[PDB]
Amino acid sequence: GAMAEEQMRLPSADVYRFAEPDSEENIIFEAGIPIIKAGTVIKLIERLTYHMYADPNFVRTFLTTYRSFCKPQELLSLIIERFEIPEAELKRFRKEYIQPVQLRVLNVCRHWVEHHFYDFERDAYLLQRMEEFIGTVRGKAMKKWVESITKIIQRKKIARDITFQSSPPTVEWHISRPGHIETFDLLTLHPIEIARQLTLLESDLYRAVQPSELVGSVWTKEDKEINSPNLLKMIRHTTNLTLWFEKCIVETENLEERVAVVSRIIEILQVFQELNNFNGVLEVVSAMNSSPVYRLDHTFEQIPSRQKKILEEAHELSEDHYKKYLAKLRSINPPCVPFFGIYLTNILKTEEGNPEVLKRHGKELINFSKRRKVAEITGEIQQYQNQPYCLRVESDIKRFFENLNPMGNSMEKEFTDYLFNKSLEIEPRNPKPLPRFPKKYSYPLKSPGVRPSNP
Ligand SMILES: COC1=C(OC)Cc2c(nc(C)nc2N[C@H](C)c2ccc(-c3ccccc3CO)s2)C1
Repeated sequence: GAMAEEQMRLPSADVYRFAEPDSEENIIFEAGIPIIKAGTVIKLIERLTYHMYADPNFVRTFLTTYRSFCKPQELLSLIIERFEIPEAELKRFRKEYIQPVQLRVLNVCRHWVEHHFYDFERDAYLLQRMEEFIGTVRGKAMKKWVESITKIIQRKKIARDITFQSSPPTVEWHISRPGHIETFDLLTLHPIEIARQLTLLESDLYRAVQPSELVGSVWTKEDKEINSPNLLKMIRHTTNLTLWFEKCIVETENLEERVAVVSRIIEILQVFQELNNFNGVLEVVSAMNSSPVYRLDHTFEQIPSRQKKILEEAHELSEDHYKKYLAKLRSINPPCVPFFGIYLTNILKTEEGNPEVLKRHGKELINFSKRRKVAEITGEIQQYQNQPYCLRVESDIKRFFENLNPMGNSMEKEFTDYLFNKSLEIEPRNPKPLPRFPKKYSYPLKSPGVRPSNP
């Protein structure tokens, strides 16, 4: 009948793999555009280039997350296989099936090269594969798609190899003067300017992270450096700044000097708060909560009450699954640098909390809802990625913070053991006595404060 007339108009299974019937054994949906829960890769590709309607949500999310279940080489071949459909009925079949599916495939190619060129930048063979495919396309409406895609391939070819709206404030200095990079340090640089330069650095690092770097826990795999470079730069910066804060504290063995170091780092946090760099606030909080620093009760004692409160209120941002942090983040306007660590925590819970596959009628379907959920979290990341700061770069201070290496030649575990042993040395556990230590700093320790220029 008329049901068979639709299917028999389409190609049979012996000549074409992307036209088998929709069923409980190959595809599952969660009225309008149906949201695909799970399915085999063949059925996911079919829906990615479906003839009845455009699915821009599915295209975006598929291309962001497909590497967790399908290689780029495998994907390119499957969309070419979808494209090469075997041929009044012929004229209607060309009208309603061949032309729209071929239009949808090229839209996927256009999206792929525009938004995920790094695949083609990684694999040289994948690019010349993609260009050869687009080269062999002859059609009426198909010509401007070929020009539009090859336009973008040229834009990314040249891309392979700052302006302010308002007047940015004066770069502030303290002990170290412009150019004297050998004297640059925590207490010698201006605290305001340390916060500004770290925020600019972290903002740039936040903005460079792409969605695919976070999918499938690929930053903790054998192939992490090419799959997740910007992500790894962000994580490593945080590691290096946090351990550097801890090192500055615990290697200051004189109590009164250590109090000054801690107080200065609290001031850096205060300026991060003014800038809405929440990444920076929680790096300071992490450093202050770490095993070596948190146990220094004698250092805590001499911190002014108002600074104590600032740290205590900053910690409380993290309590109850970051409730107050999330409310603070929604309440502010740009520019900001969101706390990056929460996205990794929630992505890991989603990855670990949902299975790779779903069984239905004794066959393993790919869990696409798992990928979309991860992609929804990366969507939140992206909405804070176009927020430039009205702040002037200082190249020497930037370079200093970009090249932090507190661990030196040590391993992380080894260095954090050293930090804790150093903590025990400077403030021994009770009932052992507290020894006095000599001063290490020859310059004045009084801070210049966090109020900028223009009295
Ligand atoms: C549940 O356990 C809690 C924590 O675990 C580590 C931390 C924490 C908790 N409640 C609050 C309000 N604030 C906390 N941390 C903030 C950031 C800090 C206040 C002061 C700090 C400090 C700094 C330098 C030297 C010494 C100390 C402290 O002896 S660190 C509760």
